[PDB]
Amino acid sequence: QYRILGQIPDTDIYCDVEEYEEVKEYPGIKIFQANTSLYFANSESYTSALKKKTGVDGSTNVHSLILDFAPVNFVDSVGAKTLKSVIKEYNEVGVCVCIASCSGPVMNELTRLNFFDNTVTRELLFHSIHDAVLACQG
Ligand code: NA
Ligand SMILES: [Zn+2]
Repeated sequence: QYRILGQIPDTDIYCDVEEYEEVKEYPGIKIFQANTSLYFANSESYTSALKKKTGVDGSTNVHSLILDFAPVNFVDSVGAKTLKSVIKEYNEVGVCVCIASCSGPVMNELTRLNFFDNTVTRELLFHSIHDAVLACQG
């Protein structure tokens, strides 16, 4: 259900770190992946799993979270609420939250839900996990 991703060397391919020893994460960056939806039924699991699987217990030097939305087909009002809080709360404790591969329909659903404001902007969105890493690295 929830996974942390790492890079296959010399590629643009990201796989589960706990299923492929060959992949390596980037220092200070955690890449978190969920499934088809972020909506009312699983937004609580998502935030919980995001805190746990990443280990940002304010106990490590993780400065950036990348959310892999490639699998996400559907978002609803609660899902959007939750995601927005995730971003603002991680921001408050020094963690940049960026989103990879958010499809046009999801972006559209997010905008209808007034997800984007001066704080949460579309500049947090990237075409790929790759582009996101580059950005989070500065
Ligand atoms: Na793989
Ligand atoms: Zn970033």
